[PDB]
Amino acid sequence: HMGLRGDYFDNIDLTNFKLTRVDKTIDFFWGVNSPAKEIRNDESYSVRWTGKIRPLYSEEYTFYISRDNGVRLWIDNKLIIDKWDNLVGLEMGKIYLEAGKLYDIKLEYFNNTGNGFVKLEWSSASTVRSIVPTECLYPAEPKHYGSSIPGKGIGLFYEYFDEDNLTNPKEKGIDSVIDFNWGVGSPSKSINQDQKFSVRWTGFIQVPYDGDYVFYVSYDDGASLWIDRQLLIDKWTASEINTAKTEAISLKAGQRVEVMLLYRNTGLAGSIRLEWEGPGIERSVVPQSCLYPR
Ligand SMILES: [Ca+2]
Ligand SMILES: [Ca+2]
Ligand SMILES: [Ca+2]
Ligand SMILES: [Ca+2]
Repeated sequence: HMGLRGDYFDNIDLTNFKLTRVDKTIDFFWGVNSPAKEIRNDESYSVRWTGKIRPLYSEEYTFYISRDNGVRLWIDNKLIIDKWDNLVGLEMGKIYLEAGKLYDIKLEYFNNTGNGFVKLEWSSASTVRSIVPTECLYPAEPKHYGSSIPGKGIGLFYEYFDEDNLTNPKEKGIDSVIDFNWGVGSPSKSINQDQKFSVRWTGFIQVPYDGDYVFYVSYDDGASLWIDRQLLIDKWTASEINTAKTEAISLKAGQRVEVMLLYRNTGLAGSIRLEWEGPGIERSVVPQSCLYPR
């Protein structure tokens, strides 16, 4: 097989996996739209490509990247282009390689609003500058993503607001999990891209195992968490990047815990994650399987 394995993530930071596929070459121009139907069309996404690269010659290779936005490129486990930033780069790194030998390649990429593109070229004394071609790329095996916790959940209900104070609603729906890092983007193109917006998630968490749980909310820059109509985390005006947690709560398998999670961005970047720890559950995003909208 030819190409590299692309793992596509719904956030700017290589979190919240939505799709793996084999891409024949790294040569993408996405405009302001998503790379794939599985990735929310909100202008905040990221990709990791992994596999092997086979040069034809025993020569110093130059790798060229065109990027919007950030890229990191490792060849033979050496980071040769380290450009994980919000600029637009039209980037080089050099490395000596041996003819016919297979080398590791890893390329990480993000889009943080606006246009998204990434193109990988190479040259050497005997290699005319070109897109790195498919016949020189071999895809990695898929890495598994996703929780082992079973259950019939489908997500929480969401309401997206154009103001930072839970007003001017623009969209509603279901979010599979609460694991978001939009950078300076909004949760949907229906929400103006001004870094001042808010979200209400509602529904129920159905508990998988008898024992004690702690909920963690990591936010930029305000959040409040209601559990069974008790306000357990009151950080609405915290205007900071931080994490907060509940006390331990004894819960039973099958118990339905009513949840209301309020979130806001008031400027610059925005992110929010709902995690838990529990019996047999290391601190981790509360999974879709345990989230219900009603
Ligand atoms: Ca996104
Ligand atoms: Ca961009
Ligand atoms: Ca706004
Ligand atoms: Ca912020």
